[PDB]
Amino acid sequence: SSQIRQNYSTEVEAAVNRLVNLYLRASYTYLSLGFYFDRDDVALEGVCHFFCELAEEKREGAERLLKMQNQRGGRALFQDLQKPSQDEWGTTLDAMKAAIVLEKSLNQALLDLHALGSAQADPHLCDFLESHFLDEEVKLIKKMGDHLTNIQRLVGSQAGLGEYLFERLTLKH
Amino acid sequence: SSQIRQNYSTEVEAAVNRLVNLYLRASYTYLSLGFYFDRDDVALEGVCHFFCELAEEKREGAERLLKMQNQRGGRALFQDLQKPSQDEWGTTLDAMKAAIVLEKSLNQALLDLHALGSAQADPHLCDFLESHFLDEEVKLIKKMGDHLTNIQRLVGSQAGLGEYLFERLTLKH
Amino acid sequence: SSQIRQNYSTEVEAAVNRLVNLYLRASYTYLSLGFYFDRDDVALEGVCHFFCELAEEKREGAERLLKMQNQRGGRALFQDLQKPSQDEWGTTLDAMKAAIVLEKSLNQALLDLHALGSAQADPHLCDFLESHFLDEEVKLIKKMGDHLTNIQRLVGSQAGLGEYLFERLTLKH
Amino acid sequence: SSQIRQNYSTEVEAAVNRLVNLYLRASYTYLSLGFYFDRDDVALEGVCHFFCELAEEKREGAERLLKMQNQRGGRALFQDLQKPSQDEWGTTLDAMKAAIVLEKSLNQALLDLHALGSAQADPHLCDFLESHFLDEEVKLIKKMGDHLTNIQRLVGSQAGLGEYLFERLTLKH
Ligand SMILES: [Ru+3]
Ligand SMILES: [Ru+3]
Ligand SMILES: [Ru+3]
Ligand SMILES: [Ru+3]
Ligand SMILES: [Ru+3]
Ligand SMILES: [Ru+3]
Ligand SMILES: [Ru+3]
Ligand SMILES: [Ru+3]
Repeated sequence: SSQIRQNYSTEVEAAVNRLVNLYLRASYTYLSLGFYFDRDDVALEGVCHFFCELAEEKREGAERLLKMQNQRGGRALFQDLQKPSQDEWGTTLDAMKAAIVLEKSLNQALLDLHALGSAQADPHLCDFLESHFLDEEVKLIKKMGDHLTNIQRLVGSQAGLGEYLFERLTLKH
Repeated sequence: SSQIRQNYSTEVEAAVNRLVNLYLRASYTYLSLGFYFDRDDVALEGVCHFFCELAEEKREGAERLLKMQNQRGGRALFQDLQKPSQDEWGTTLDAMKAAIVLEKSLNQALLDLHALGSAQADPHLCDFLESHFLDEEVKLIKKMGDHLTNIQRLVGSQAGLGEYLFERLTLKH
Repeated sequence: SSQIRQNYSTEVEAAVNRLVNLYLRASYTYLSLGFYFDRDDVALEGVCHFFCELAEEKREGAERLLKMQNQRGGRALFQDLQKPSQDEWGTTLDAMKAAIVLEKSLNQALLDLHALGSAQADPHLCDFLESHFLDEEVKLIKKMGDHLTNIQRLVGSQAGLGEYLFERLTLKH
Repeated sequence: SSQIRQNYSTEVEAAVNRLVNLYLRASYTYLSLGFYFDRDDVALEGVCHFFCELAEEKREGAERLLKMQNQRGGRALFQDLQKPSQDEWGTTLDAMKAAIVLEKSLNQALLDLHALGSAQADPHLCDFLESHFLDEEVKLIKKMGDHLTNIQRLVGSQAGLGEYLFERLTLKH
């Protein structure tokens, strides 16, 4: 049993474990997106790299949450990771829309956990989120939004040409 | 239209645009102070540098607010910048008092925006202010207060001599 | 009161103060252009950089004018900076046309001030403009004209694709 | 006889020779000022350095005028250099006032020669002055004005103390 736990509610402990599951689930989704874009019949290497990097970032997010859970004297509890929502992710546009949907859901979970910690007078939890997660997520969402706009600009008339150019000229490869 | 905006009230968006205007206005005030101290009949180069550096800091403050406004999916709206309150700024003492008055007003605007964001459950906004503005302003005000005290100590009997020495021995030039 | 002023008419002094206001106003316009292009639903980073750099150049222009005003024994007088003419700037093409319109107006103001200084037999003023402003403005206008031509070439049939390519392949990002 | 002279009036040639004499005369004045401040009963080394450096600058000015006179095919003609106006230069304040009087007279001579060259359609002469003399003189006069203001600020009550501090804290030594 913990000899350190202090000001760390059971409600926050449980919500941290759920947020871990949401981050790991997001990582898994991004692994599936990344490998889809590496298929021989899709073959958009910059898209593949973008999602593979997100998979790693989301995993790191989960690991930071787990580290904090132990630092506070909470107990990590793991659940199943549900498989991603799709087996094939459509076009780069479809994929980036799906990514923004996912990130908005993670952001709302962060916000919901921050509200819980504020209500429970848990300022360490609030600070931990503010310092490692909230701004990182806002910056990520802004980048995805920027990408989506450029993707959309490029569909117009000649969607294949637009998809190739976005991958070649915007995404790292 | 934004595809990213999330938990970002119209009230905060508008108050961020007003704070931008307040920061730019402060920058403009400091440009006028700086150039006043560069006049041939004033000629206090360290005072000139101190205000010119503040002009740049306030501009940077505004640009960081604008960047954040876009990161959140808000829309920057610019108003007129009102000319500074004075055309001539008196002595170094008068000027540093005017500077502290200005900074207190900016600080109160920061505090008012932080209170708004807390009431709207906007922790990213609160964190953004805490991390980039609130402490920076407290440190600045403390430095201006320190300066004012040393300026005041030096008036006593021989105000011209005191004004020269402060500029030469405290301010960078 | 100045002990240095020599061959520096009240007419030139006033026109220098107006040119300062025109340069600051141009800087402000360029700040608004820059931030428009950073919006999530516009997202043209090279365009954003181009205008942000112009904002800084115009500010520097104003500061050089103010420095000269003091060097000559004139007195800087600041007015309101009027907000930019538009809140949203349309396409890259619309924006670069607006930029060239702005620059032509600044150029005409430079030319008008040079004519004034020639009529007043103020060769230092004339030289100051020739050496720091007139050629810089001609080079800038030529660059904007070059850009506009390439933008225009690229609209043809597929305006979104053209806008993306210009930003990616011409503008620094 | 010159085989090169072109667009170089006898009037400009003569006025260039007079300006040489005015610059050398200014150099001589500054030599006398410099050595006055090196006297054992004056002993203000930073003041001595400031004037000794001006002596050298004025000499260099004359040499540049003479070089140009030959470049244009004119003939240098030298007159007597009149001794400086005073044998003893009073206080630093008296000296800096005398310096500004001298520089204003040189500036007016530059301006008068520029007006002559403009009337004679001698753009090389005009450019030569604009590029090597007019701005250099404006910057110098502004520096002397700045100094005079700081000197004046420091007299107030305790003129000896003010004179020492100016020399120690403003002037290079
Ligand atoms: Ru790959
Ligand atoms: Ru991959
Ligand atoms: Ru200065
Ligand atoms: Ru300054
Ligand atoms: Ru940008
Ligand atoms: Ru920008
Ligand atoms: Ru010496
Ligand atoms: Ru000397």
